[PDB]
Amino acid sequence: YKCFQCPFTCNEKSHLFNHMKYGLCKN
Ligand SMILES: [Zn+2]
Repeated sequence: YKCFQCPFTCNEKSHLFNHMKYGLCKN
């Protein structure tokens, strides 16, 4: 997916959520 919080992308949203919820990059 796509993440503006920090240059990050993944195979699917489920990972974006995890990436957003993991606190790796908060906005
Ligand atoms: Zn991000």
